[PDB]
Amino acid sequence: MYDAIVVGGGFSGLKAARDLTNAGKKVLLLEGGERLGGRAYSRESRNVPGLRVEIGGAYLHRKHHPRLAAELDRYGIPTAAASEFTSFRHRLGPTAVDQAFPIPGSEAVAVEAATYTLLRDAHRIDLEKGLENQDLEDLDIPLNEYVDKLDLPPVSRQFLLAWAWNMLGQPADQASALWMLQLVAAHHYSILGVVLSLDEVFSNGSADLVDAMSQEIPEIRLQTVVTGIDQSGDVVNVTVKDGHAFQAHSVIVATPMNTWRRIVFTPALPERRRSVIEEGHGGQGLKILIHVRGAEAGIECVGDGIFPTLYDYCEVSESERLLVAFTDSGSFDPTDIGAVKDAVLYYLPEVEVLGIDYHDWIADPLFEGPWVAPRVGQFSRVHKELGEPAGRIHFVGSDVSLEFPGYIEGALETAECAVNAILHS
Amino acid sequence: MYDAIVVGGGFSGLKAARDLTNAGKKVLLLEGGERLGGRAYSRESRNVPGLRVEIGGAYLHRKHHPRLAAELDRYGIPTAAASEFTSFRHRLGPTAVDQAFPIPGSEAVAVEAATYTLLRDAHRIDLEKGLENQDLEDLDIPLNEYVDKLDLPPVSRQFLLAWAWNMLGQPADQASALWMLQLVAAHHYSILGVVLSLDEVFSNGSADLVDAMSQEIPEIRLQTVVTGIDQSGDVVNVTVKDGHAFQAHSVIVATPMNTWRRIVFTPALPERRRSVIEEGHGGQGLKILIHVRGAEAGIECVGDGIFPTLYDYCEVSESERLLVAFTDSGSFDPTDIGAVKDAVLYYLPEVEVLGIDYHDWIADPLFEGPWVAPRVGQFSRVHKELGEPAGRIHFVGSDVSLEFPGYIEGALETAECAVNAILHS
Ligand SMILES: Cc1cc2nc3c(=O)[nH]c(=O)nc-3n(C[C@H](O)[C@H](O)[C@H](O)COP(=O)(O)OP(=O)(O)OC[C@H]3O[C@@H](n4cnc5c(N)ncnc54)[C@H](O)[C@@H]3O)c2cc1C
Ligand SMILES: Cc1cc2nc3c(=O)[nH]c(=O)nc-3n(C[C@H](O)[C@H](O)[C@H](O)COP(=O)(O)OP(=O)(O)OC[C@H]3O[C@@H](n4cnc5c(N)ncnc54)[C@H](O)[C@@H]3O)c2cc1C
Ligand SMILES: NCCc1c[nH]c2ccc(O)cc12
Ligand SMILES: NCCc1c[nH]c2ccc(O)cc12
Repeated sequence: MYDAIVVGGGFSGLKAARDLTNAGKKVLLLEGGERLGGRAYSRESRNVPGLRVEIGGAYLHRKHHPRLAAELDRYGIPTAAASEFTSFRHRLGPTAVDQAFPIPGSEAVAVEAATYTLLRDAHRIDLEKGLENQDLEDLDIPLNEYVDKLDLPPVSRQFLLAWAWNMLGQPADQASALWMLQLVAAHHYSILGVVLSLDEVFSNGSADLVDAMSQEIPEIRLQTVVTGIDQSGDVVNVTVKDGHAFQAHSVIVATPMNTWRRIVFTPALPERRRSVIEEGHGGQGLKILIHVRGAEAGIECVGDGIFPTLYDYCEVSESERLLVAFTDSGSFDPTDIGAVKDAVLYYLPEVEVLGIDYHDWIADPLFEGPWVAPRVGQFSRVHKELGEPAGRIHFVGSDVSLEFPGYIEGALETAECAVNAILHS
Repeated sequence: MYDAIVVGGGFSGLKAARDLTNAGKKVLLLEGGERLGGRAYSRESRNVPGLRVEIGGAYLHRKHHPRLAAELDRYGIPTAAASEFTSFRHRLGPTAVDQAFPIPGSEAVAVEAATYTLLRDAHRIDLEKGLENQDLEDLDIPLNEYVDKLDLPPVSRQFLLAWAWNMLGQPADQASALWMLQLVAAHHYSILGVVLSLDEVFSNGSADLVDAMSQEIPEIRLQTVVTGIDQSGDVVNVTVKDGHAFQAHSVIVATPMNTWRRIVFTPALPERRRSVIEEGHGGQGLKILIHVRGAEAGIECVGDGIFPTLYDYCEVSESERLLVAFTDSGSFDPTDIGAVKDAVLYYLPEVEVLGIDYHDWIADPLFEGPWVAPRVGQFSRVHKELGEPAGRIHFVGSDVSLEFPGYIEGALETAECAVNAILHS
């Protein structure tokens, strides 16, 4: 038996396991898949043999992500500027200006006013309290109705919605306005900063950091899928798909929220949590890497397309590139390459699609989801509690960060908190 | 004796006199100068024989100034676009961009945040209540300290201050932050709109409208300076510099605030008002028309100069133009043409100054002031009351508008209110 079993070897699980280990605890990390890193996933391109791509989370920003910054600095891991945008090919109507901030002067007054409203509303959110504990139900409504009430003129309206679609991985009619304001709050109460935090990448991929952290963890078992967590007795018993149980004083669940429903907890989790857990969050972020010919470097496209955003990812050769598109998986089928072509050509009619690459996060039984975004109505009923212990079982991860959900920083933040709690208990 | 004597033949006095007349009242208008219009003053250029210039207030904006819009529409008076700016020659440092909105992307986050703060603060102001009745003393502090607390980076900082200097006619250390927020409030809670309201001019000058209104006023006496207003008896007695008194049931003071102290009121005005009246407001707006050679059309310059703003006014010929500069009269001497040259050449080193033209509003005994701006501490002690009746004596004018002070619209607004009050009393 161990002092702690950690379930899940994403960044959250890795940090917790590492830190408990370094604190002198006896730790086992159980990871259900064949790799470490979780929703941080670097691997070879499907389209471009020999080329390493990030298929999940990729971007960071040092001033918004100090814990992550500290990890990079600790292991001497190199970062690079995200691809600079020098060419703008928006679809935001005839009045839009082709630069990164495409709002024209005729919309300036409207944007001023919306800026006040958005930030006023965001400033209602105290990041420590939880979205259910703050009288915020009035904001937990579909994003499209919230945005309809701002009544923005066409460019700023569509610009806002496009980025929101990108960032939440939901169409406007399914996103919650409250969660959008939560992201704004998380970025130091900045709308702009939500997008500006696409600031740096890992020079050699996220696996750099995954590997650095894992090297400090002495006991890891891959291909070990947890099916049961039973704290009915004096010591927690952790059951496993094809294997003998493991035992520990504490257990940290560092798996994705939408997988929790596939574990049998004994006794059952507190009843306030159960229906959100059963239903899962609503995130449907879909990130497509698109192999192209005929695109020049440095393109950014934002607009009203089925791809709200389409922009430069990497140079493949002198004629060839990867672009990245964001949409959602409920609205778009990535295996329909004709559809992909239509979506690309909308913005970029000179561009030939050679190929697409993506990971089906939703179909992956170890995830059942990309990054977190709540269904409408969900987080103003229960949010904070999802990330709180039940007895000796801790819940961590990006999905449950109050401070930085949906980002790697939130994985690190939640782990830090569980670690500290254990070292006192 | 009359139903009403109106003292002052600016736009306020003219409206009141006209409207009372049309309501069937017996009205006398007493104007101390040789002309009607007051701080709206079109006349021939001192520099350019044959050329008509506005030496006082010139600009309007129809959506912020509905009463003025109604006057123009009533008399069929034509307006034109203010001179469009197509060339930008700012002095806001090396990071500024040469367009009308010169803030660079690196300052965007800071501007976002300041935008929230400025508008939050402005939104404390209810325009009907008066600046003394709203618990706003904390904002009534020098503008430079208010702006120091926003802690803006260099371009947006200096851009804000320059326009504030323009608009208030005070240097930052003497302007009140509260009054700046009042202007923001007056423009539908818009910072931007303060500047955007420089939207149209009178095609043929303000005298167009002055003349139209005066034609509807049957009794006017020019060169008639009021020295005394005595409501001790049943009927008000109005004494006059070199002349027989006049009598009326009501009297409307439509002279500038800073002239009130040169009238003997009997009985004395309510004592809360008296010290502000004695001291006068702090406005020192200085508008200089500058005759130039070597300037191309469409120039706008904003910066850190002794002239915060310098921009295109009118074409004089193919080589010659008028520019307009704003500063204040405490900081700059307009009769020092060498100084003028230095101020111009700062922004525009290719430009030869031929001549300057201005009116000394401060030295003019019928004004003792350009447009209103309070001294620090003044309007959060007494503001609303300055524009309220004392007995049968009414006080009107731009200077005392709660809704649009410092503008022609406020003259019209205050008059409307006095008229209505009289027609009921
Ligand atoms: C398309 C996409 C793009 C993204 N882009 C960014 C970005 O740009 N910047 C950013 O900061 N973040 C990004 N993210 C968000 C970020 O990657 C994740 O929020 C984060 O990595 C989650 O880490 P975690 O430790 O909470 O969980 P995960 O990384 O999901 O780790 C959970 C682990 O649990 C394992 N597991 C699941 N079930 C079991 C079981 N029963 N037993 C044992 N193990 C199990 C999984 O295999 C996995 O390794 C992105 C995510 C996606 C999906
Ligand atoms: C340089 C400058 C630029 C401006 N630019 C703009 C602008 O762009 N847009 C805008 O809307 N506004 C502008 N204004 C503000 C606007 O012009 C004034 O606020 C407005 O015209 C005031 O009108 P009023 O009727 O309140 O007073 P005034 O126009 O000042 O009229 C007062 C009248 O009282 C008379 N008078 C004084 N003492 C006596 C006495 N004892 N007896 C008899 N008569 C007396 C004066 O001769 C005068 O005719 C500007 C003002 C200045 C000074
Ligand atoms: N690598 C993908 C980065 C990314 C783009 N848009 C996003 C929105 C949310 C998020 O967590 C991450 C992202
Ligand atoms: N004609 C001058 C217009 C003008 C320029 N700046 C100003 C500031 C305040 C004001 O009332 C008027 C103005």
